[PDB]
Amino acid sequence: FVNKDQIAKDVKQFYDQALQQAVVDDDANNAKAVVKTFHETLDCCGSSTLTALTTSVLKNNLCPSGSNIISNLFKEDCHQKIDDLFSGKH
Amino acid sequence: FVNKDQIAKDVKQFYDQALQQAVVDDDANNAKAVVKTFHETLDCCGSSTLTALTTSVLKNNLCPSGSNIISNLFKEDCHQKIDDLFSGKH
Repeated sequence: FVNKDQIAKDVKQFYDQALQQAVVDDDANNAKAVVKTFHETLDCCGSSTLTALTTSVLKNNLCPSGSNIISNLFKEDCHQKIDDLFSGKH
Repeated sequence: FVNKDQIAKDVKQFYDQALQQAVVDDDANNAKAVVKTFHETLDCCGSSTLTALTTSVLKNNLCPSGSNIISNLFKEDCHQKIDDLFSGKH
């Protein structure tokens, strides 16, 4: 068995760490490539509306190839889209 | 540092489980839904492991097309895609 709520938290935490590492002392490319991948796949750019916004302003590269800024204001954030994926509500 | 491998292993299992469930419609429990989402989000259909379960879902229209070569011609499996998500690959 595998717990649905639990595994959403696991993935969510996992993305947080990489976002957190990808935004600071970059040069990683690693946490940066997982962040870009998470962002293109789930169509989001922050653990929250605030961080997505921020991120789009300070580090646009990490956001979906064609996302914008304003959009990040209204479009769901990665944490929502992760829950959506685990409850098959996409 | 929630373990990348370990998380990736759990998401595989979680997908397998939804998989072992969208086959028996009886209270589909969005198991079908969960499957469909993973399939559209990660762009995959089933696993090389689990060939039977795969044949079943594909036949039950849980791996929709809409293109050409992937469009249900050359699948790509969810365990690989999931691995790719957690490694910032594709």
